Amino acid sequence: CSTTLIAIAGMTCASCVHSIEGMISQLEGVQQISVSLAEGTATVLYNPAVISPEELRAAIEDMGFEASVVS
Amino acid sequence: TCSTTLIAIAGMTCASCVHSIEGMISQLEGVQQISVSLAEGTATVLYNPAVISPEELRAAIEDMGFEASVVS
Ligand SMILES: [Ca+2]
Repeated sequence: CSTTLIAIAGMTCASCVHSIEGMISQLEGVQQISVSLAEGTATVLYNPAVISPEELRAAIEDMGFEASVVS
Repeated sequence: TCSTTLIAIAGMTCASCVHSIEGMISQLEGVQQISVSLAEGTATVLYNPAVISPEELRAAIEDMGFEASVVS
């Protein structure tokens, strides 16, 4: 319903991007996620009634990557 | 004598990569030791400067997929 761009630092293998996508995509309200390793971003399609970019960033950071919401 | 160089390494996020970097870089000719700090995002390398340069070490670390810069 909404889309957010999140900068994620230190994504340096495929396995981590899949972990990130796997974990984030399974959160309630998260419809879709695509990570770009080249950009260092995750684009997330989410339901703002349920989840926010700030909580997505927090979830990425609980996985151990520095993150910040871009837009 | 051997020289010491400090290399900042961006994007180390796991113990496994640390071990990989140390394992591969240590094998390079002229590299006595390398101590990677996951905490500080750096590597200290004790190396023979007649055999290998900091720029060569930086490049080798970058070939492993981490952005690296020689600091000191
Ligand atoms: Ca070590």
